Amino acid sequence: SGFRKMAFPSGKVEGCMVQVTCGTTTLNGLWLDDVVYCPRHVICTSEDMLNPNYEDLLIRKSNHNFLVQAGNVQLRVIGHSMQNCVLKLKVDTANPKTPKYKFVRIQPGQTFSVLACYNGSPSGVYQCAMRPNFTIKGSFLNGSCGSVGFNIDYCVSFCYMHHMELPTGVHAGTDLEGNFYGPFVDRQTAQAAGTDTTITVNVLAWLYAAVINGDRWFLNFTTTLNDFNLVAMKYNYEPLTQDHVDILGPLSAQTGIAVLDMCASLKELLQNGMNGRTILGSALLEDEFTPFDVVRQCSGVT
Amino acid sequence: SGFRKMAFPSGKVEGCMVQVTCGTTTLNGLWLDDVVYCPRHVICTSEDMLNPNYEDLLIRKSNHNFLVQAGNVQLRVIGHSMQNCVLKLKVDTANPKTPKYKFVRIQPGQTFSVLACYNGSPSGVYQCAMRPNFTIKGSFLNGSCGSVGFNIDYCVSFCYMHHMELPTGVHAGTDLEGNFYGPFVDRQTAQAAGTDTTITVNVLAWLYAAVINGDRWFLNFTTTLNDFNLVAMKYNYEPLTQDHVDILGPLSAQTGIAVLDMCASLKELLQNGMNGRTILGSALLEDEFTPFDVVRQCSGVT
Ligand SMILES: O=C1N[C@@]2(CCc3ccccc32)C(=O)N1c1cncc2ccccc12
Ligand SMILES: O=C1N[C@@]2(CCc3ccccc32)C(=O)N1c1cncc2ccccc12
Repeated sequence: SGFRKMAFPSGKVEGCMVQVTCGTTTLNGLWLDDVVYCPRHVICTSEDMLNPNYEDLLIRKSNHNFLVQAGNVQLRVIGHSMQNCVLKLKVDTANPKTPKYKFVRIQPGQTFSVLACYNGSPSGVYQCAMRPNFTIKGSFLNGSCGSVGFNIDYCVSFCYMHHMELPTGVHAGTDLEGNFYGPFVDRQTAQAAGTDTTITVNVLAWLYAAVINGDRWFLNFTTTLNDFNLVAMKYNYEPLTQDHVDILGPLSAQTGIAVLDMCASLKELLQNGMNGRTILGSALLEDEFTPFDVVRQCSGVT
Repeated sequence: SGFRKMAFPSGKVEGCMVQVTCGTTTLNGLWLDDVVYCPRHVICTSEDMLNPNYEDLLIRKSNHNFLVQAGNVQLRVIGHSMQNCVLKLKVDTANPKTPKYKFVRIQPGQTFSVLACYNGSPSGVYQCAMRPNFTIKGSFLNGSCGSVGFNIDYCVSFCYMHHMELPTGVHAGTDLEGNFYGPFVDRQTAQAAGTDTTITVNVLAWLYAAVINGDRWFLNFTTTLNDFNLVAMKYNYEPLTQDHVDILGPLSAQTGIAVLDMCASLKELLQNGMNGRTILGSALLEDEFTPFDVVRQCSGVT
């Protein structure tokens, strides 16, 4: 029994983390085969970050201007190019620790594990979700740039590289092809995220995890997808699609509660609050577990 | 910025996880050098667990009755002994992936990372605390027995091996010398944990993490260690010692708030509740961060 915010084991990603230095700036990079991936703003001084012309700034740079360090070893840069907001530094050594991997662009609401790093060394791992407004609420200090987010599908699917913190204190970054998630650019200006919404299909997945673990005080009614969605829009919950009802099916089958019945329970929680109770140790509705996360934890995928 | 329940990177422990089989039972073991460590109840059938005589049960067993598997490799058992509630199976191969390590018995209130495993394969990692009543609120399914908890001090300090779930749904286990934490025995009977209490020094550490991250709405008064402790005992908070005030000193020095001032803020939160607000995204007072955890996260120890 029990339910925890669980991250994937991080061993496979640790052996890929290197420290990249250009000029005075040092951040983390991802070394797979003979390429090293890092945020392109490593080439920027602080004057540069107000209005960086990245092409122009990168043109002034040659291979030997990049100090890639792997542990104590120093790698040799024999090539550099800029794919979107990511720098690709080709080096002289294939990483012998390269796992099977894919690069993946995840969807808002999906979860992934983050290995937070500084100067190329891992410091901690945690689980989080891509918010509907394409930000993440992470834990990132200066020099954590280039820390990666990932899933393990038995193969490492890298989905996120950290670039920047917004004055909000929320975090933004790119996929491993350098395309930002969200409307953000790698520049030090005022950038607004959208209004955030709650991942409704994830909250329902968690209520099922709650029932699986003996927490059932919130159950009861029914409602319609259409009727439920009217309550959700009022509470800044993201609208429940039928894909979403389908994804919850196996969870429905193992608790013997129809999705639509579970939504009626949620509607009452949204309308009436929690009246001081807790669900799985939380006094709030938790939205950072996908249905796949719940099933992975509640039957032990390794 | 940002604050997350962060676990240590798990790479070093993954390369130590093996699958141990005796009879029909299969659980996880810890392979360091030429010894493999696992819960001794691996030798038990289900009839045995009501009233196991472990010496007698282990006497019927010979080395070849133990199937230790490391990945696909099968290790050769050339020795077996029982230290308290742990079995020590000596094998023919030193593990080439053995990190620098120590065995450590932690104290109630300390935190550690758990690598949850099944059949010798890692599935997830999470951070938790030894409760004052020596239980842990984990996430453990059948066959997760022998999963280990650990800290990384730059060296892996193993502090916990999981043995059993109580009807509560909370979890109990031993140090790596096989001595249970708490009053528990490895037997399937009714076993009561103590009344649980809140780790007061950890809650204060979290309020400091809250201030560090811009959440300051709860600040204000003063009070005395003696006066504060009177409020704590009423709310089932563990009493604040002067060691505890000392440990919080560096946190005090960097936020410019005296410990005793922070306690006055907490007293009012305990007495008056949170009135619907949140602190660092939580609607409850969080007690699973030590002051060392807060300092590790808020300045990036790797
Ligand atoms: O937030 C930013 N803006 C910076 C400088 C401006 C910029 C432009 C493009 C990309 C990143 C950045 C940057 O390097 N970071 C950081 C990212 N993560 C954690 C941080 C913790 C403390 C201070 C900065 C942090
Ligand atoms: O709780 C127990 N009691 C058992 C059998 C009785 C016993 C005696 C000594 C030690 C352990 C045990 C056991 O193997 N476990 C488990 C431990 N962890 C997660 C579990 C999830 C689901 C079912 C069991 C779980």
